[PDB]
Amino acid sequence: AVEVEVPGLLTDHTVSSIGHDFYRAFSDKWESDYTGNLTINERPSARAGSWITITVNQDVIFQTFLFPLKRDFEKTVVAALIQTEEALNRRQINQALLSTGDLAHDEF
Repeated sequence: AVEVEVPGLLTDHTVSSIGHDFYRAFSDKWESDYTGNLTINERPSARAGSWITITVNQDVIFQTFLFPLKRDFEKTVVAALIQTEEALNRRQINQALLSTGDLAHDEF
């Protein structure tokens, strides 16, 4: 490896009783092979909870719905970590993993 967590721009652009905690819960388990230039946005919608939308620099790559009465929040946080890199895995990480250390965990 010989690498350090130097880059990053995770901002608490979140204003919901669940979406404010998604910021902290995501960043507590966040890890990445790319430059890590991502931020977390939410839209509060009292019909159901919050929309969560993660953006890399200025571009959306993953988004999902959070619910405050349900217990999926932890699972939805952990799943957003994988789904954030799965957007970038065919954009740019594809050349890095092909050049040295192809995948062997979950192809399809």
